[PDB]
Amino acid sequence: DNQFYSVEVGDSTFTVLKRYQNLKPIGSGAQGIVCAAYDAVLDRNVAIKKLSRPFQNQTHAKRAYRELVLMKCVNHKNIISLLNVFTPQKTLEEFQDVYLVMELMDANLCQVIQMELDHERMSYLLYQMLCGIKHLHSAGIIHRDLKPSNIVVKSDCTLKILDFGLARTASFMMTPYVVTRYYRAPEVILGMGYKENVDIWSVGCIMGEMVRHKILFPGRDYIDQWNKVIEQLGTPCPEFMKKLQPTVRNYVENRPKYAGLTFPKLFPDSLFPADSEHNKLKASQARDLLSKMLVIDPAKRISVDDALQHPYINVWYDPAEVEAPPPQIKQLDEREHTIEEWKELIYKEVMN
Ligand SMILES: CCCCCCn1c(=S)[nH]c2c1c(=O)[nH]c(=O)n2C
Repeated sequence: DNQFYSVEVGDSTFTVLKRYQNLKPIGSGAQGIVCAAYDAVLDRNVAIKKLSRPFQNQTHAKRAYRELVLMKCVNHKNIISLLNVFTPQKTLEEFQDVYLVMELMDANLCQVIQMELDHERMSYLLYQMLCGIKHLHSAGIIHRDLKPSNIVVKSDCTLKILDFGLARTASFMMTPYVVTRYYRAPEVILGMGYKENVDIWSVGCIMGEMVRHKILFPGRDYIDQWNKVIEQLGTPCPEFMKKLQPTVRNYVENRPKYAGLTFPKLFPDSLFPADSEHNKLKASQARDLLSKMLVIDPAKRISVDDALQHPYINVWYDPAEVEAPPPQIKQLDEREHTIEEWKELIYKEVMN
């Protein structure tokens, strides 16, 4: 009668509490493998993520720890919530793996992106991304890495963000897995200091992908990515370069120039539901919002608050969803530690 049992998924051994049944692999993420399971105590399905030796390096260890603390203390319909945490190992020395148990949704945004959504749905998804982001922002968490693979949806269009983004500071990782850059803001690509609206860029990139069914700026590296950006939106006016460091500013002011394209050209009428008057008016509103989110210079880019006040989005506005009490966060939450120290930190958190 041990409280745990073991089953194979690919080359993984999941060792989980006996309550969780019928493990099925649904994903091979970044820090871990993810499984769907039935939880016999709660009487519902759930997602279970195995973190392997998350203390292996500092990037894994910071993400895991940040994940743990933030997920324990954020409670919001639009950020995935933690049902349960555990390790099968019994002491600090045998300690190896962390399992997070979370509510199970039906799909991620990547699958949604390959379908044609009506405006009521697309706008609802977007409204919900903005709510979740606003909530993070109100606890001083700026995400910096929204991407459709860390967003998930249910069949009834409810949506939740999976992760809490980048760690403020940051670095190297021995991996076969390459990290996705396509939704990262100009200020992050050019390392120039960011604010809250850094997450609006990512949103606009996702909305733009939703409409076009094609990653907007699919670069192999940050160089390529910046080219794909200026090709379309055009070279940022002088005022924005003035804000860059002369070292990178040099590089930027030295690319081929682009007048760059107009929003009707970037996102043509054909891409939108536009047969009834409702839909023509919505399309117009959709394109208006994109043109304010996909703005290179964050001084000119729309904010989360304004984008929630936007016509396309405003319809769903609920002050319960939008002005929810901020999470209370641990303080040094951009800290440096040896691997032995990270193991301690994480273990203590898994055990409370
Ligand atoms: C048979 C249902 C497939 C739904 C997959 C959605 N999904 C993905 S993908 N990853 C996660 C989820 C999820 O719902 N909850 C989570 O905690 N994570 C990590």
